[PDB]
Amino acid sequence: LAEELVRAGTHILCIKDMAGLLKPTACTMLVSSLRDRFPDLPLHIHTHDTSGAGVAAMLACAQAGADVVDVAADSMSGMTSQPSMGALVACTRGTPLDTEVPMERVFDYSEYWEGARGLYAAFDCTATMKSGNSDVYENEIPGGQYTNLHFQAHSMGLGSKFKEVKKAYVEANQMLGDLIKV
Amino acid sequence: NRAQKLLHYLGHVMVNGPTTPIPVKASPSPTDPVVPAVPIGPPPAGFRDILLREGPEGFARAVRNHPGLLLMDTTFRDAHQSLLATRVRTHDLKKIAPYVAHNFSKLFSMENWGGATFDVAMRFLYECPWRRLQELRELIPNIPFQMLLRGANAVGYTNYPDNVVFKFCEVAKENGMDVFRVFDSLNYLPNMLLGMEAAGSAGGVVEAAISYTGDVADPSRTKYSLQYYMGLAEELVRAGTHILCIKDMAGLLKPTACTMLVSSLRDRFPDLPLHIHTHDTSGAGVAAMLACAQAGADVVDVAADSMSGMTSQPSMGALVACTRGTPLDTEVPMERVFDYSEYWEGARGLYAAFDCTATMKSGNSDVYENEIPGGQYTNLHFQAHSMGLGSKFKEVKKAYVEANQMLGDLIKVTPSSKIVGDLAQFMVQNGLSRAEAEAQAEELSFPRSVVEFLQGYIGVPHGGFPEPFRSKVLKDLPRVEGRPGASLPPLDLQALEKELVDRHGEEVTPEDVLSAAMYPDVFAHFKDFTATFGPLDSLNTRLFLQGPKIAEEFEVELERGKTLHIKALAVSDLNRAGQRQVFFELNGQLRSILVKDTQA
Repeated sequence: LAEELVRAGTHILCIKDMAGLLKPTACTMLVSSLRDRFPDLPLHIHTHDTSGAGVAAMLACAQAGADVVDVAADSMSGMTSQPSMGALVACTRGTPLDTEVPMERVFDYSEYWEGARGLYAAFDCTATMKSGNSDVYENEIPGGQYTNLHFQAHSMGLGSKFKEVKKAYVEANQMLGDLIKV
Repeated sequence: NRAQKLLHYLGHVMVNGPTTPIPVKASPSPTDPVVPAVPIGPPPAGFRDILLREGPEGFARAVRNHPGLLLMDTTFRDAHQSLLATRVRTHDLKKIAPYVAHNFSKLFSMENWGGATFDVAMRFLYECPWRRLQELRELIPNIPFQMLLRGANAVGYTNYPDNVVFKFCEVAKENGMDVFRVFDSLNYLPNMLLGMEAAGSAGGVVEAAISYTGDVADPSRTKYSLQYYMGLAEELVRAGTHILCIKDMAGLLKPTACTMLVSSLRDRFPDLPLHIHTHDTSGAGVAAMLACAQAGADVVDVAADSMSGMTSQPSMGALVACTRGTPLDTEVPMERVFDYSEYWEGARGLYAAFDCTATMKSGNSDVYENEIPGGQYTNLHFQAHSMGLGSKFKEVKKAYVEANQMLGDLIKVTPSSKIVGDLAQFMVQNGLSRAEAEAQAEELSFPRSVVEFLQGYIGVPHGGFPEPFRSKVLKDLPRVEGRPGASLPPLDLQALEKELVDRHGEEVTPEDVLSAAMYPDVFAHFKDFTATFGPLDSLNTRLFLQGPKIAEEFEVELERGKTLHIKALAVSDLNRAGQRQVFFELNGQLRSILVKDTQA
């Protein structure tokens, strides 16, 4: 895939993850196998911290040779979204990654978004979903299609026992074969 | 007889509404969580048998020698302490205990008691933790248990004689519990010595811990640095502890800093088992946590996925899953983790009227400047939302760091945390500033706890008291120096035991004696409520908090002796200056009880 993409002439190549299925060893060896042949081609990593370990794979990918990474607001983070930006900008004190971005900016951004999030409480997932779950490596549901999928079933009711929905989704994919699901 | 008092309580709660305080008014959703089945046979064996046979030294050595990282569960204690107001009933834990027993067999231990647990068990809630441990331990003869035990003060806020703390530890061991975690608010050596010697005289595993604060990587922050921590470790090991731990109730751990700390302690102490505790409040728990346990480590602390994130411990699912292509694989069936997480997700909706989730959304940073413990942080947050609002919680935090700093750069644990919080409350609702207030500190009448700490009761900090502030505030009061555990006049147990057995009849137990010994007044309230309402804790959480609604059926099993069903019929009207009555039907006969309204 990488050779034909490079042959196409893509300026910057990116690795895409909706379900946030990135693990440290897997990503580091993958980014090695990418950067080995392409010293001048920048890399981009995007993932969702639905499983609860997005930051671990994020640091693994960054140390493996990544250059650009996706992130969300600190108070907007966790659960199913990107790993918290405060943790990323903080955890790089002496590590050669060297962000050099003040903590106060993240603090003010997080507090503003925390204050604003209360306005949309009539359809907020936090009213329904308490925390992100590791029910992803066996369900591979994309982050943006998972929130309302759970939320309609729980809010309209009778969809609280959502297991049978996750029970059927895997073999629904299996009928079509193991398919790239975006 | 016995159900009559239960009828009185239910009538009272339906006529008057909720009894225990409620921060924000909301209705818990009527969904009953389901528990996945487990085999009926005995649960697979774990660390408890190893400790029973091999002994504490061999136990610690084997934990060191295991060819893989080990796991310790703290969902039962710290998860709800941080998120909720630790208002979880033992009824909630009973329906999940067999699941963990039969599934989670490789867990190192489990944490069940904590700092702001025993006090709240009688102050706001109405439950006895002693019988909670008594029921929990017999149901799990597989995993050793762990409490949060402070050195000088047993569970309360003030120091106690040596003998009473010794009795506390020995009876806690004799109840069937195995391992004690020993620490204190500030790393005052005699406190750890008292705790460890009490644990050793009890004959159980001694586990001391060191509070961690600041960052070792920064050369600017070296007032208490790596050499200081290793010196503390040398002192503790010279005292003699089976296992050493590093605790981060504020979740300030960072990957490479704690990695090099772990290296610098493991190379010096290859045979020494390690333990680590942290909270996800920073948002970098799993990354630093794995990169830090990669080096020489023994046990790790995790929480349920449903109560992960926010300000609690790392999710066990993430740690299990990310460690597949690694020699230190977790070896955990992962659908079991999924079932555990979904159970706790269903059970978390029960306490909907009060929750950190309702207050604040997904945890946040600023703990690197607040270092507030998670439970205390959430408690202060929702209290500031309750009396004030979310906007008035903002200045409390900037006042919190001022209150901490003016008392020196001291470790903030439950005692010190409550001290700094109360002083910050003085700071805020007294409407006073920094410079003018602290320029003249003699005249200010600080609350009882501030005078207690500045008087040196709870202990003298390793850094030392602030001489000008102490001289200004104390003025002319007796000051206790040295170790006030012995310096303060010891009391006798038999005197109070006679007093209470005469005041409340023969029905007295030594655990009740200790509980009254901390705070007699809350025990008086508890004993009065038990007398008027009889036995409890056989009710549903909805039954305890909301109770039956008009015309609905439910079953309650109080004792093994009899089985009783309940149905809600109707309510009378007010007749005698606000005195309501209710008509209810029992199995085979109707019963009618008068209930006094409270608006008279």
